[PDB]
Amino acid sequence: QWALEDFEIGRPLGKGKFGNVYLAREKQSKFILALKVLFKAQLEKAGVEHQLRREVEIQSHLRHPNILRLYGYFHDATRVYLILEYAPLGTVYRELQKLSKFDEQRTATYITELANALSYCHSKRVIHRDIKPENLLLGSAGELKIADFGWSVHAPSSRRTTLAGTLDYLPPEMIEGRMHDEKVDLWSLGVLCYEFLVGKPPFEANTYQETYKRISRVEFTFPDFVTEGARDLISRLLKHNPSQRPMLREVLEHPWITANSS
Ligand SMILES: Cc1c(C(=O)NS(=O)(=O)N(C)C)cc(-c2ccc(Cl)c(Oc3ccccn3)c2)c2cc[nH]c12
Ligand SMILES: Nc1ncnc2c1ncn2[C@@H]1O[C@H](COP(=O)(O)OP(=O)(O)O)[C@@H](O)[C@H]1O
Ligand SMILES: O=C(O)[C@@H]1CCCC[C@H]1C(=O)O
Ligand SMILES: [Mg+2]
Ligand SMILES: [Mg+2]
Repeated sequence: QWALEDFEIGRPLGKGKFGNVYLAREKQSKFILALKVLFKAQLEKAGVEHQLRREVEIQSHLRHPNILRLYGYFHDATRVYLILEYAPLGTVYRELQKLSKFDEQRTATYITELANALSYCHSKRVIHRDIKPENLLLGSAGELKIADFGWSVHAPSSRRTTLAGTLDYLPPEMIEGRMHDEKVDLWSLGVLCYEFLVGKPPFEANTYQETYKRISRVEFTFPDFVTEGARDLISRLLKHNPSQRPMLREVLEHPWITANSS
């Protein structure tokens, strides 16, 4: 049982859809953590209060060094608070802005961590569905940590999400409003692997219009510097038909992953 009086609030770590994430310290233990704050009014208007308990319940029951931890949760008159593990090295998103693109070693490494964390999520039939650089956080040793379980659900699901932010990571099945499996996360893995190497996602467009078309048609191209091995893994992953998409063990054992991964 927790309350806001139990914490000292620091600076904002980042901005959320329904609030903001703050750096904080628990007074009793001196424990540093991140407090994800969600406004009740905003959540009510979206009718997503049910999905919040779902994000809460799913994340709370996951233990993995490559998965952001959820210590607890509490609420008051106006807000719902999520006591998260603090990731000191920020988002993968911020890293990509800095470096423009990652090398094959860095990419394969992040992909390995994603795949481990993902395979483990899928073992509980848990699908993330919001895999993207802003939701991939970095630990003290620079280890990839999956976060933002806001749109997570148990597999299979037919649930429709509050439209995009960027439609860029969603598979055609989710976009078409069709039923989806753990395959959604595999598609996202292909999008992420491409973005890390190229600096931008494979179906990126100026409009939601063009993006939907491109995702639907699976219409993307590789720049010349992309290695043949990277092309194979990405190509294997971006299958329109979910069944075609490989398992995580195949991904984890891919020669390119094994050659440049750590
Ligand atoms: C209006 C309201 C309440 C609320 O007032 N609850 S209560 O006081 O009346 N009533 C006793 C459950 C509660 C929530 C809510 C929705 C989801 C979560 Cl996870 C939440 O946080 C916790 C944490 C620990 C135990 C239970 N819930 C709170 C939301 C989300 C949007 N509007 C809300
Ligand atoms: N544990 C954390 N450590 C560090 N930064 C965090 C942490 N959790 C969130 N952030 C920052 O706050 C942003 C929003 O948090 P997130 O859980 O992804 O919210 P939302 O569901 O609103 O998108 C993140 O993308 C990141 O920039
Ligand atoms: O944690 C949140 O801000 C939200 C809870 C309700 C579902 C959507 C979710 C999100 O945008 O990640
Ligand atoms: Mg997010
Ligand atoms: Mg979210």
